[PDB]
Parts: sequence; C-alpha cells; structure tokens
Amino acid sequence: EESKIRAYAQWMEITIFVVNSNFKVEGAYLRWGKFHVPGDKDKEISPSQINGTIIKDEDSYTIASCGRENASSGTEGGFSLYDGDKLVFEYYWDCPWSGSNSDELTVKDKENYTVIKKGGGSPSGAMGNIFITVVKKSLEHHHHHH
Repeated sequence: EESKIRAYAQWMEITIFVVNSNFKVEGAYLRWGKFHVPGDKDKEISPSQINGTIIKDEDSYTIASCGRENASSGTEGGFSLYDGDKLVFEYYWDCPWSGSNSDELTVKDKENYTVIKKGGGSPSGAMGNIFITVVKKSLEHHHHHH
C-alpha cells in the first residue's frame, strides 16, 4: 500500500490530439515502469494494447505510464506516430525514480505536419501531463508543396 504510493510518485500522461488525417500509434515500448489506463494507475495495459491505436481526425488519445509497484526506477519508454505509412514523430522519455526527467520529440516530416509539444522536457519532481498536437498541413492554407 506504501510500495505503490512511492513508485506512483513518478508518472506521466501524454495526450496526442490530431487534425486533418487519422494517425496510428506504433512502436510503443518501456524499459522501466508500466503503462496503464489513464487515470487509474492500478489498471496496467501492455505496449501491445497501445500499438495499432488509431487517433481519428479532431480526436485525441492518451498514453499513461508510471513506476512499477516494488520494482522500477520510474518510467522510461517511447512510441511513434504514423500517418498511413509515413512516420510523423518519435517520442522518448526518461523519468527515473532518482534523477532528472528528460525527453525528446523527433519530428520526422516538418514539411507536411505541424507538430507541437507542451509540457515535458526537464521539470522538477513528477514528469506530469504532456500534450502533443499534430496538424496535417492543408495546401490551400499552408502552400507547403513548394
């Protein structure tokens, strides 16, 4: 009952909201901690339950991970988002039990997508809530082919 309070003290929730296409989560993994149903750290889900998830246009989806009860140095992992067969971004976080939070968002097609993260990086204490927006550029607005 106090093993978990401790381990749960390092936690993140990442919400991906998308516009102008349907996108797919793939490549989710963890090296430390567990994934779980957002809002309920006692309900673990696997990478495989995340991978393949489609985020529909004008919807979001949240991934959540925290420390493992009586085990882990916090949470450390990542995932990738695709638009069909096109890799849009790779995300990675390392939020250790004892140490400084870090992350990294690698945008793979800046030309066709606007991808913006809020939260994340290197805050104190628990990693916390992180938000990524992804907008597939509309030619009539962005004129982004040339």
